[PDB]
Amino acid sequence: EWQENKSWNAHFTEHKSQGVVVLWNENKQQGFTNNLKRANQAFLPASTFKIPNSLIALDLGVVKDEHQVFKWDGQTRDIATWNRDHNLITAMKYSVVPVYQEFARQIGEARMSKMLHAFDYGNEDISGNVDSFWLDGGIRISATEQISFLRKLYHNKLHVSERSQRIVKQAMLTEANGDYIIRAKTGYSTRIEPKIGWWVGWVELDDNVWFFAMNMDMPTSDGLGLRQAITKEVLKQEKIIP
Amino acid sequence: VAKEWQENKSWNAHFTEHKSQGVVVLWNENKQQGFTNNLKRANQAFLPASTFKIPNSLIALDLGVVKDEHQVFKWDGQTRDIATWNRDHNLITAMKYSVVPVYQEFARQIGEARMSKMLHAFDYGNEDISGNVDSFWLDGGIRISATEQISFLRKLYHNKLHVSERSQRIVKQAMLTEANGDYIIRAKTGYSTRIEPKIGWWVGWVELDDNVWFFAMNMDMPTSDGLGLRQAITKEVLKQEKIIP
Ligand SMILES: *C(=O)[C@@H]([C@@H]1NC(C(=O)O)=C(S[C@H]2CN[C@@H](C(=O)N(C)C)C2)[C@@H]1C)[C@@H](C)O
Ligand SMILES: *C(=O)[C@@H]([C@@H]1NC(C(=O)O)=C(S[C@H]2CN[C@@H](C(=O)N(C)C)C2)[C@@H]1C)[C@@H](C)O
Ligand SMILES: [Ca+2]
Ligand SMILES: [Ca+2]
Ligand SMILES: [Ca+2]
Ligand SMILES: [Cl-]
Ligand SMILES: [Cl-]
Ligand SMILES: [Cl-]
Ligand SMILES: [Cl-]
Ligand SMILES: [Cl-]
Repeated sequence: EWQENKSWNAHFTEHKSQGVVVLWNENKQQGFTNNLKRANQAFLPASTFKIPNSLIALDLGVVKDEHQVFKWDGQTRDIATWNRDHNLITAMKYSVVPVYQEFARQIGEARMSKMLHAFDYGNEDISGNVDSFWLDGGIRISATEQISFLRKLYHNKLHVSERSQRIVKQAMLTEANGDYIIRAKTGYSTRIEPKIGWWVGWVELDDNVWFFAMNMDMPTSDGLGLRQAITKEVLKQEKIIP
Repeated sequence: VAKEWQENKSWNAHFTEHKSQGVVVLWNENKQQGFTNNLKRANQAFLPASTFKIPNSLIALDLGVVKDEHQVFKWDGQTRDIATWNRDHNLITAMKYSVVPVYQEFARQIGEARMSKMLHAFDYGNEDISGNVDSFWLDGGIRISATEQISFLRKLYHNKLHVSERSQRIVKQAMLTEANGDYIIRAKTGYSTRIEPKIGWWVGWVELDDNVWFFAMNMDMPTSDGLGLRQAITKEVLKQEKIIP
């Protein structure tokens, strides 16, 4: 059950942009989107892959808890917030790729593939380097498939411990106030065309949950704030947030 | 309190500017250092009122009275003054709207013996639950000070309480109050009205990237028109110490 609400295209038009927003009303089990075809087009997950990567790392004990310190590897990189020690909370918040590349090496090719199949995550293909396949390898996932994966995480239904799922959902916390809670992860995929930006997660209300997954063309980094802004425009229009 | 508490008396200016009287207690986790405007009141024990929802939720989860934070507790049909209470709730919304009737049923199901044993295990306040099993934190014998709230919250933060790690994680999720790009606040307000002196509480912590600041405040609350000062005075103090922008 998926309704094409093409009136949302205006929110992309207004901003000089092309993309898709997908919403899922958990209570009514109804889905909405501006573009059914792009909603099912698969892209590299890029930094949104930190969600399954964190889950696998916790379930295998590569990460013991959300306070364990991961030492900076001593390589100065362009994003300054990466050149410091991190735990799981701050590595997610600052999208610290080197920490997650190390997770993937310690998970290893065999267990990564097995768990992604267990997760039904995208096309379950990890072809490429073990520490970069979600950046420039074979894995692809659509907006609707992100939703399906996130729904399982929300319900503690993934095939990892309940504890690992609770810790990752804590690490995904982005915004909270008296009206809603957002747990989400951004992404920006540049190594292979098309360059796109991601925002995936959900909005917790008192009596319902709205899952969302959006991607949009992102020729330059100047447009990155449109990921959250366009999603919220749709969320507001649909009365989900004030 | 291994390190001696530090008294910052300039914080009283934030009480007197509102013609109010109270205490703010802060604990810098990295430095293991406590601060307060009034050491005597910091150690004065009061009824916890709604802040007791934190230990109550922990015990109910550990004993299986609450299966998880999605289990629905049906409205019992009685219409009460606070409109948000007249509806079904789960643990998240019962904490958010401080739905007393839900927590009175938690306490009844826990029962006197297990409730006493658990609060002695937590070393919660004066550990005294004399009174009605479903009202002793409103009008019975239990008392806790602001510094004792800090000690209890610090154990909860570190998962050191004598309940399952899972119960502690769930309650910390339910305490979520505020989150933005700078900080996260997990906290619980309280308003004690059945027994004098009427007082307001705000207890919790601020999570930063690299540190956690625990806080506990209470203040005299002769009328409900001062209730916003629980959060506002605490945030003034947090800002003066450059903890939040
Ligand atoms: C993840 O796709 C990439 C990583 N994450 C990311 C983003 O999701 O936008 C960036 S942008 C950079 C500027 N602020 C930081 C951030 O976490 N946000 C914008 C939310 C990081 C960066 C390219 C990774 C594959 O490089
Ligand atoms: C718990 O102390 C009482 C409950 N909690 C509470 C409060 O701490 O504020 C109130 S005040 C009432 C008006 N606004 C709502 C609120 O909870 N907040 C502003 C946070 C509810 C209420 C008296 C319980 C013992 O009655
Ligand atoms: Ca599959
Ligand atoms: Ca003030
Ligand atoms: Ca003094
Ligand atoms: Cl990544
Ligand atoms: Cl399912
Ligand atoms: Cl568990
Ligand atoms: Cl949380
Ligand atoms: Cl209560």
